[PDB]
Amino acid sequence: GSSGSSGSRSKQKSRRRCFQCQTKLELVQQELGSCRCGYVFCMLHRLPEQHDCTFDHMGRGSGPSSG
Ligand SMILES: [Zn+2]
Ligand SMILES: [Zn+2]
Repeated sequence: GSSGSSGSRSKQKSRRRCFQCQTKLELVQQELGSCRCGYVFCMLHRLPEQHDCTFDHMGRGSGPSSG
């Protein structure tokens, strides 16, 4: 038993592999899968909605939503 919340507690240890399924990402994937938030996923979890991405693609300004 090794307890003690110290150091850092992350999940993205090796971008090389997805951050959700930890699958192997080819040279191309690693680039494609990559995201803006700061995490790399596979061709299945590459999309933002897939990993409830925190980033906001809808930027470059703001406006009224309610209609
Ligand atoms: Zn994945
Ligand atoms: Zn993201």
